[PDB]
Amino acid sequence: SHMASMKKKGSVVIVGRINLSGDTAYAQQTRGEEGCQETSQTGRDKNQVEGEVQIVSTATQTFLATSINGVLWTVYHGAGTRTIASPKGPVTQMYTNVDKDLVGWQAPQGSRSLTPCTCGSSDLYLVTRHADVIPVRRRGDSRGSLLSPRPISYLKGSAGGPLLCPAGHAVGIFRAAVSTRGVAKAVDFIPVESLETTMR
Ligand SMILES: [Zn+2]
Repeated sequence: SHMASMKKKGSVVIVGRINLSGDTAYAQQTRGEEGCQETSQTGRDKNQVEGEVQIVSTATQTFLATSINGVLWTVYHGAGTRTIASPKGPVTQMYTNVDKDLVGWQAPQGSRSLTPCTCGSSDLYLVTRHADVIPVRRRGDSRGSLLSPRPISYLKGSAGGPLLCPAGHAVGIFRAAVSTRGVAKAVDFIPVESLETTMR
């Protein structure tokens, strides 16, 4: 029948991480293609999570997700209303705000959260899905300009990753880049204060 053939969106699946806990930033893959697809449909992810920044996938996109204050956050435009796969099965979103382009799930067992920035610094660092650390000058609440031009393609799939202050604390969640002729000049991000307001 038409109803009995209706498919369900899978879960978001954690497929790697950006390791920032050492002296070197680098990407790690923890699941390959077949395993990602299976885990998406069951919603059951056996892998132990570690770290603050996850690399996540849906069937159509790969992007990032960042743990701050006990919630793993990402962009709505990547995750939609999807559950995330976990050891206990699919986990429903704790927070969803399309107007902020923000979703959040309870942070997975084994993950750690970044500490929100208290130092007020306007010199930020964007962490990409390829573990590139890109200096960004903050221009106000939710914006920053790149210190050096990069092609907009270098930032593809980094939505949901962190903007960190010089100390490595969280200032915000990367959402979108502004470009001209394919060259990224500025970023838009969801500030940590806005996450906290969502939580309150
Ligand atoms: Zn700071």
